[PDB]
Amino acid sequence: YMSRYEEITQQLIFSPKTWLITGVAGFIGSNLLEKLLKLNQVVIGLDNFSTGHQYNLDEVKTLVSTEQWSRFCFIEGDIRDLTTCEQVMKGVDHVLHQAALGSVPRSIVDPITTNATNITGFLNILHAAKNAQVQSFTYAASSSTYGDHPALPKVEENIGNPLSPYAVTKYVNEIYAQVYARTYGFKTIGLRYFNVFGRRQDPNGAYAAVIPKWTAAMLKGDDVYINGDGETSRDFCYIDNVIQMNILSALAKDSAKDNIYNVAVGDRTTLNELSGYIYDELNLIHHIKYREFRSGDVRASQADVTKAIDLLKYRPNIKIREGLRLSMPWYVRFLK
Amino acid sequence: YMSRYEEITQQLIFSPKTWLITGVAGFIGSNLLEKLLKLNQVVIGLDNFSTGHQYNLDEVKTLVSTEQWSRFCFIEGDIRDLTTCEQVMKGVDHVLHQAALGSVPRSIVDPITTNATNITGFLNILHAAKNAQVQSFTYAASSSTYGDHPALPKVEENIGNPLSPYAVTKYVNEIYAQVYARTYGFKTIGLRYFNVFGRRQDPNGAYAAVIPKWTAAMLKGDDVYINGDGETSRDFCYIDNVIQMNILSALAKDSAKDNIYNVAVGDRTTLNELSGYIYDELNLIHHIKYREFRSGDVRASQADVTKAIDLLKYRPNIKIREGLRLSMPWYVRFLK
Ligand SMILES: NC(=O)c1ccc[n+]([C@@H]2O[C@H](COP(=O)([O-])OP(=O)(O)OC[C@H]3O[C@@H](n4cnc5c(N)ncnc54)[C@H](O)[C@@H]3O)[C@@H](O)[C@H]2O)c1
Ligand SMILES: NC(=O)c1ccc[n+]([C@@H]2O[C@H](COP(=O)([O-])OP(=O)(O)OC[C@H]3O[C@@H](n4cnc5c(N)ncnc54)[C@H](O)[C@@H]3O)[C@@H](O)[C@H]2O)c1
Ligand SMILES: CC(=O)N[C@H]1[C@@H](OP(=O)(O)OP(=O)(O)OC[C@H]2O[C@@H](n3ccc(=O)[nH]c3=O)[C@H](O)[C@@H]2O)O[C@H](CO)[C@H](O)[C@@H]1O
Ligand SMILES: CC(=O)N[C@H]1[C@@H](OP(=O)(O)OP(=O)(O)OC[C@H]2O[C@@H](n3ccc(=O)[nH]c3=O)[C@H](O)[C@@H]2O)O[C@H](CO)[C@H](O)[C@@H]1O
Repeated sequence: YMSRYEEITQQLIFSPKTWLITGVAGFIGSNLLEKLLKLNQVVIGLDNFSTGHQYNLDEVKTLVSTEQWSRFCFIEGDIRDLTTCEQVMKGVDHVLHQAALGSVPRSIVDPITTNATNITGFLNILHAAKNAQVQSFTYAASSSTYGDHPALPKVEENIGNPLSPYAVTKYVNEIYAQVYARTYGFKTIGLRYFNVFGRRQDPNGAYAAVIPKWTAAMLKGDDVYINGDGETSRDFCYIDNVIQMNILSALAKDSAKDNIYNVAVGDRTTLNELSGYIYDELNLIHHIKYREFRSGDVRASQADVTKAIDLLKYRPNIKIREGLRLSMPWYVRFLK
Repeated sequence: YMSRYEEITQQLIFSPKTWLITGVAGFIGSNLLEKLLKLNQVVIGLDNFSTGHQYNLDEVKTLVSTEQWSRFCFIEGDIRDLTTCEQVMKGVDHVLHQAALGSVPRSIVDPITTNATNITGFLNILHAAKNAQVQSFTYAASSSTYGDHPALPKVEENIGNPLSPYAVTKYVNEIYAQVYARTYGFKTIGLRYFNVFGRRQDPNGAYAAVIPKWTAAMLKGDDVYINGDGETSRDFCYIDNVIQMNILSALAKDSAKDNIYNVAVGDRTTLNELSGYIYDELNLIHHIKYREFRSGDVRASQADVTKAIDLLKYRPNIKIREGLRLSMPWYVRFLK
């Protein structure tokens, strides 16, 4: 069990608060929405359906009662517009800021669009929240922020030079957050996600992350490409661990705020092994090419999550094999 | 003698190039305009007359030949618009990016707009230049990036935490720049100015810099305010030194690109001493109160300019007293 997490969720049910989820129509945002409505929370969602999907909201609506669903207010809109951000902040207690453009390659082909959404939009949401004086502000940061820094495992204090325009944006979020605390006293929590996966992670289009991409390729019978030697490694973190950290963060005591936390499992998996993992799990459910390293790619990534453990009482409970067993049926269904 | 600068300038005159100056109606941009046209360069100018002035363009036109002036194309427009940045990039060899909203206090009261001009506009200009395959790209960075770092003097590798949104913006300009060399092989020079002063630094405005502010204050018999105990200390940099460094950076040897340079004189003057220096200097042309420290003001600032002296053959020629001597009659002219 996850017990400070199980305490808090109980508390939420007994006295529901008002949550803003930006990027509510995406992977992590729709999983947050699914958990929060199942706890009877009031939830304001904001999304421009850029990379998200109206069908992600349709699926969540099939997972909760009509009464629970009636507590969700959705605004179609864009974090780049400050007014929009001020409007959705009205009466919000806790901010979970997930809206961003992901993908390192997307950011290399088009750094401008990546900047607008991840810096302008990020600062817009942050400033509006500062001004509405919400109770908490938790935002999606990134393991890419570790950069060319070689030390292993990854510890919050120790970062490198960013390796791509995407990594620049997610780092700038931490800097803006820390200057906002210093200048205004508005104390936030940044969450350095490491390679999140699970249900509703988009398998389509050029920018799919490796798990839904390879899972889909193997189901279709498409080539599976490993960019590089395949010893590149990641801390693959199943969605429920991320859902836990967001909620622990929103209800954190003040002293644990103005802090950055690695969100992961402490494990290390190469693309070669992963490929074995995806194939094996899929196969119990029933039904490869090497090429160049990808540009601006981080080489080795393994979180040290002692800090989240000690300070937020995080329990990292689902590891990659189990996470994948939980994920694959959603994929098989979704794709056929 | 500024021997390398001399030789670089003889190169330009025999083989004129096309330059873009953003921020060209402003203090530093109009001073770069003056020199470059004096070298018979072709110059494209961009400005939105936010902090800049048409009267600065009017003065430059009195200072250069008609033949020289004919090679200046002024375009009013805004670096926040990409299409505009792409347009003025056409046939550009050397990029001098000065357009931004300065002032630390302005960034604390309006972090949104500063971000747009100073992060969005900066990325817009940098991306257009990469795309147009210009020969060089030199941009205005800031000594405010040293932040809370205690060590004196300031050397480029050692910075601390930014104290203002403004410092965040200039620091992000450096990170984007280094990510462009890494990702696109597009090599930039970032210049961290330390408190530049000279002809055409604006004395009017709630955000006027200390030297034009105090000069105007003293001439009107108005109150001179010290924000602090007066022991706040700076490396005050007369404008010609900055002009020398932009020109040396634009024709830098390749190995000296993808680098950040302090741009000062290496001296240290407290606010208490400056007030006496201005007064004495003014007093030869014949005509204090303490309040609170200013929020997120850097305490103490002295540049180590060894890396410029070494890598670029920068030769700073004008220190504070002489630079005040040269500037004082400009201000008497302006305000009369
Ligand atoms: N998936 C991961 O491994 C991972 C890793 C590190 C960081 N992150 C970060 O997690 C956050 C969410 O990622 P995700 O995996 O859920 O991606 P996603 O693309 O599935 O979700 C992003 C959501 O934000 C929305 N969005 C984008 N720009 C917007 C804008 N300008 N206005 C309003 N909505 C906008 C998209 O429509 C989408 O619904 C992002 O901040 C991302 O950088 C994810
Ligand atoms: N004053 C200093 O000592 C110092 C120190 C470090 C960095 N800098 C930087 O030096 C550069 C120039 O500063 P300055 O002292 O010349 O200030 P300034 O305000 O006199 O000049 C800046 C110019 O940029 C123009 N501008 C601003 N935003 C624009 C936009 N969106 N579109 C088009 N034009 C725009 C303004 O109209 C102005 O003419 C800036 O990057 C500033 O941040 C200055
Ligand atoms: C360690 C790190 O920086 N992680 C960040 C980075 O994820 P990654 O860029 O690491 O996410 P990803 O799933 O896109 O790639 C993982 C790895 O698998 C490789 N690959 C991918 C597809 C393929 O067909 N074949 C293949 O080999 C890819 O080159 C990379 O080495 O960006 C994400 C947002 O987008 C998150 O911010 C992550 O925190
Ligand atoms: C050390 C530092 O970070 N310098 C940067 C900072 O300059 P500064 O903000 O230091 O420039 P400034 O002239 O505005 O301020 C100079 C100093 O004088 C003080 N003061 C100012 C006005 C007054 O009426 N009385 C008074 O005492 C002020 O509080 C500060 O301590 O920002 C600039 C852009 O805006 C440049 O980036 C400089 O590189």
